[PDB]
Amino acid sequence: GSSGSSGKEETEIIEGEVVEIQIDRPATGTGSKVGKLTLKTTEMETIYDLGTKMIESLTKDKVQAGDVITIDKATGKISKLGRSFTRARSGPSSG
Repeated sequence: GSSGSSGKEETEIIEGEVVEIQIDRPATGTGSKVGKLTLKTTEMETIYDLGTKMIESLTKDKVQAGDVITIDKATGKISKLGRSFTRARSGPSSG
């Protein structure tokens, strides 16, 4: 049919370099396990709110800083990939 064009400039997935992983305890607050994850993507870091299912993923694989993990906003699940190739500016090339 006619409907349809070259677009789809919207993805429900984000992959970054696990910068920091904060975990709030039930000691005080509401109850539902809540945490804060930080990933450096696009020469910029963005904080992500972790619910109760997002944490279980960081635990099963004990995801820590330095590693590279993804985030599925569609289902709200996280997966581990390992490492990645980030392009950084240096200047003087030696090779």
